[PDB]
Amino acid sequence: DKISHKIDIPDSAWTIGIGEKFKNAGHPNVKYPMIDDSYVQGAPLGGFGAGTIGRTYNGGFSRWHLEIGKNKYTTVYANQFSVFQKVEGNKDGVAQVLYAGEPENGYLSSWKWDYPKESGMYYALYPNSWYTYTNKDLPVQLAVKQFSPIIPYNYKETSYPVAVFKWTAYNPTNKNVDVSIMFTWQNMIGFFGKQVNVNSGNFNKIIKDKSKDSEIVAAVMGNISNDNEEWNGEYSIGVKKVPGVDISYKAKFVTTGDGSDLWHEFSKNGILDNKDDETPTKQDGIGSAIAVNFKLQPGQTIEVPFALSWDLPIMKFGGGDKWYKMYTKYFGKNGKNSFAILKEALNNYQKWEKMIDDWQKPILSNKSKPDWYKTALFNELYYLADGGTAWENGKVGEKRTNNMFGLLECFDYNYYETLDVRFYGSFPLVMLWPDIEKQVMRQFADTINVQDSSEFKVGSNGAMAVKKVQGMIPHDLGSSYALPWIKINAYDWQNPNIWKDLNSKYVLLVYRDYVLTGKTDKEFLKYTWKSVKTALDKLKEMDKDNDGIPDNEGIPDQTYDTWSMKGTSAYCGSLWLAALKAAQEIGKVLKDNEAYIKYNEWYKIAQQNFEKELWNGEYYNFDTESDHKDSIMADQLAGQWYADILRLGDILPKDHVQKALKKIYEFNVMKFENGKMGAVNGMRPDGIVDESDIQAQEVWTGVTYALASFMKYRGMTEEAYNTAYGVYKMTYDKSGKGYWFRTPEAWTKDGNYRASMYMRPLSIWSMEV
Ligand SMILES: OC[C@H]1NC[C@H](O)[C@@H](O)[C@@H]1O
Ligand SMILES: [Ca+2]
Repeated sequence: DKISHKIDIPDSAWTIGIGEKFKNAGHPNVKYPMIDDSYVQGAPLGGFGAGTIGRTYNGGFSRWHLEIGKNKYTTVYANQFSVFQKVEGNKDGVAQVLYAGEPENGYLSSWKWDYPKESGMYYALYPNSWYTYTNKDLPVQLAVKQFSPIIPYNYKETSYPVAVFKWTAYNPTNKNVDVSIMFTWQNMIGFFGKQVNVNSGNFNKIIKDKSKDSEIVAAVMGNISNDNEEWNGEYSIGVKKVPGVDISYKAKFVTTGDGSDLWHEFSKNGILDNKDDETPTKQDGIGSAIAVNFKLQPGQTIEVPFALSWDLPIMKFGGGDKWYKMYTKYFGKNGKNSFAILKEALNNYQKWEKMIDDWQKPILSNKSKPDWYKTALFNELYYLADGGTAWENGKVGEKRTNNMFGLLECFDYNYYETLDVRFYGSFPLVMLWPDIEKQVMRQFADTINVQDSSEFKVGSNGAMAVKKVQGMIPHDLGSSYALPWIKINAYDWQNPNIWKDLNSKYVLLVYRDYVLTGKTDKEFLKYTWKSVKTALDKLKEMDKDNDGIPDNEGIPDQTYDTWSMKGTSAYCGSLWLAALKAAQEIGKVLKDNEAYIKYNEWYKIAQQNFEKELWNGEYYNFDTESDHKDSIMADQLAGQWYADILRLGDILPKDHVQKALKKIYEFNVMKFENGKMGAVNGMRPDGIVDESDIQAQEVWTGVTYALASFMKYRGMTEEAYNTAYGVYKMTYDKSGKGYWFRTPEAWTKDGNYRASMYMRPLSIWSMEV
């Protein structure tokens, strides 16, 4: 490996061998079918709301999130990089697809598949990833850096449906070597969204953009139809000429044949026929190819950029609504702009790389932080792009000031912006894209007084309940299978209109977003104030026994939606205390004296009773009335965690908080599989896991990172990082369960999981407040 030093991969990149088998992989631990796409994953490509494409560590374009809100794992075999090399003085060269696998059927049988093991590495530090190719039969070593311009405080390039592939090639040998790199791509119009005739009308064209000191050559893969539908648009691949390289192309090869129409050309001398052909297809799948060819002398290096774009301007949800995607603001809505997007990337990728370096540098250059922590911090962000992210620029056939946004809870539980989860998972948005975060919160503010008296069947017990009650914050802003932003509360396992955490979490999120954006946005506080007061006043009505605290009803009436709470719980009770303190402060800022006094009075009463009811001398009891009310809950002081972040001071005595956190570390972490797997949710005082519900026996990745944050800002530094390390280990390490780029909600002690690709572990960014 002499290519590593010609490129700059950070030491904190996650790494794996190309073609590496992983033996320890976890699987779902639930009864009903659950997504399990295997451990063959990678960092995704694509901006926010663009649809993303997961290219795996084996090189395949395999995890397709282009249909917004859906996860489709299938390798499109035509989509590849391939290499040809010939040593000067030899009769024949060698050609190889850079994919550690082969097709399942006979399509593309002529291509050279099965890139060998032990011949290259994959590296990832989101939004960047890299492949190195160090193969004994390829004298010239290659590497590629691939990325999309995901940039904090940037709402433009961050939205783009584009990826850059910056290749580096180096000849360490003493002979001249002829080298070609070829990008192939299937015309994927009709891959989703088209009910019949899926390839019909697909056609490919070549664009040659020649200016001074510039040549880009690109294939545009589209359809003859000008229909404005979800399935229609264009894909483009292309390359920018650099000194010392020639470009060749093939506009049309058949993907549903043996591939030899293309491969016979490439495998001979690495040079394609330059045959244009715009003839549309009927049944056959078609693709395009763009190649570069160059000669490397001994010791010579060359860099060449390729790119990929996709202009699919319309997203459609299962309820019928069609929206334009955010990037259309910048490139247009007609679905004929893939070349413009590609050209922007090819002409500006060097600036984008520097912008990414500029935002990663503060963390990467802090040598007090271990590299494993940096691996997790950056790579967990894959979810902001990969979480079915929807970001609208208008409803089809209708202009407003804002662009509504939503991130899925996950794909198995297909709900946008689940609020009890975003309480944990929204940290990267407030920290790094605060204009999105505030937009999401204003969306919630607007729903507070919505009433929908239609009824749904509650899944957990079969009872009928009202869909949306006035004054109760919704669980979610809909499902991609139905109508995101329009039909809220798609969740039906429990009735969220009686949850005891949603209204308080809402208030806490509002105040968080003011505090973490500099305490300057009074306008955001003004927009949300009525909803905040309404939320607290409605939750106060759920105090059945006049202790000043909402009562859990002996059912799962909060985020732990199979774990029953009864009476005053540490979790919902501490959230309530913190939300009251936050509202007091907002009242002061907005000069609403009567709100300040009222919430101050509720706070003093609730605080005294919480302490009396739950403090046991060592920690806060789980609750006041449950069968295992003395269980040690990992999240028992969630309200105090948030109060620390919001700078609201002590809601509970410092001594008791410290005692409680030390107990959690000593028990829920250290007596759970040696502290190597995170904090288990519930532990009995005798040091064995609480078995009253599956959720008590689970480690929640997002809860655990949040607890690590809580510990860190309370000065328990070793405990904080040791607690977080188990999550990192299980997710990324060789000794883990193979969850890289699909961090789940939960695992049990056997390491098996529930709900891969989950929003909650984005809470790791609360460790960087
Ligand atoms: O895993 C628990 C999780 N299930 C799915 C629900 O949408 C969410 O509110 C809850 O926290
Ligand atoms: Ca009460």
